[PDB]
Amino acid sequence: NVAHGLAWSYYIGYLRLILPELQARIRTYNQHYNNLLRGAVSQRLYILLPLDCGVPDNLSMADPNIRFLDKLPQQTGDRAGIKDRVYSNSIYELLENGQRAGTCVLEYATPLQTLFAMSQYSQAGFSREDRLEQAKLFCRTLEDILADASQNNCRLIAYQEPSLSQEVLRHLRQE
Amino acid sequence: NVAHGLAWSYYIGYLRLILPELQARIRTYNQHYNNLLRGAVSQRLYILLPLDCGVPDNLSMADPNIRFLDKLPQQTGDRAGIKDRVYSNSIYELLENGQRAGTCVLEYATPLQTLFAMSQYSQAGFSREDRLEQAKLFCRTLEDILADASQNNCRLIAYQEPSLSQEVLRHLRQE
Ligand SMILES: Nc1ncnc2c1ncn2[C@@H]1O[C@@H]2COP(=O)(O)O[C@@H]3[C@H](F)[C@@H](COP(=O)(O)O[C@H]2[C@H]1F)C[C@H]3n1cnc2c(=O)[nH]cnc21
Repeated sequence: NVAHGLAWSYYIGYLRLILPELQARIRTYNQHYNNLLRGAVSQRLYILLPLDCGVPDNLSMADPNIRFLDKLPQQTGDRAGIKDRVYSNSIYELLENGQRAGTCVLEYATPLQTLFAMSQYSQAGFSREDRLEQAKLFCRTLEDILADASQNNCRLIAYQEPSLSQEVLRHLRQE
Repeated sequence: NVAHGLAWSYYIGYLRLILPELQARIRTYNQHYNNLLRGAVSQRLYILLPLDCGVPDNLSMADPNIRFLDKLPQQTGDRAGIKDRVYSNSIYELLENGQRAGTCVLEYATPLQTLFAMSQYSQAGFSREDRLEQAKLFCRTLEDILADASQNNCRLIAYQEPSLSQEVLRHLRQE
């Protein structure tokens, strides 16, 4: 349904174009930019997928143990008539007991914001109960696309709320 | 169907966020940046909608009478966890008889590229004959959204090929 189009839009528009050349940007930050004494940013992009489609624009305000650190070197590309459309990513540190536990490239999945707004607009004909299924369908289709296509550059983090920093840390430790 | 989700994604993700503050950027270029002797960039964003979903990334190569001139001051905003996600636009001149006939902010509609790629991917389950209807449906839904919501900042340019520069000029002269 709606999520299926959004999922393919996510892969074709964003993931297919920045994942193949994301590792080099992380290398460039770690070697040439990252502080000489602060470890290394992980090699994988971690994507948050709140199934309730609550996607705040500020990750740091969504968890005090998460806070912005730096940005990777931005990726530019001529896209659909725009000269040097800029694809940017933000590096975040994760705090356990007040000490930096992990640093990675972390962001939410924007199409989930699109689903949430459509449920809020009268003309979209989208319901709140419809949204929760589309949120799940969006992740499934995204998983199917990434299964058979770059690889090992993207880890999906889905969660439903009855610590987000502990949730993300939990994924970093597994690899 | 698929286009309906893409159309609302286009409005919620891009148009709702740059159209309200596009006029000021055009003012800033025209006054502080644009060459003292080259006229004024038009106040409206013109969006190309090729119904065949052929969207080249280089506008200039799609018509020799169209060629890149400059970029507007980029718009930045914290979006879905990304700090200072950059929304950029490119200014183009239109050539009639080899003399500059018009200058405006021109770009293609990216979701049409997404539709085209889905028709090319086996897992998307999207057909070429399906695409042509979805391309038309995408424009209709986009027209419906813009009808009852900013306003007079965006002109849609749809066309089917049996001069793109003459086609765009035709729209500038009407206002
Ligand atoms: N700056 C801009 N210039 C020109 N057009 C733009 C811009 N911004 C948005 N649009 C248009 O608006 C819709 C909705 O996009 P939204 O933001 O909802 O998310 C999009 C979609 F899910 C899909 C892109 O597919 P596309 O067909 O391009 O659709 C877009 C496009 F038509 C992936 C995702 N995505 C794209 N880029 C980034 C990024 O840098 N970070 C994080 N996610 C990103």
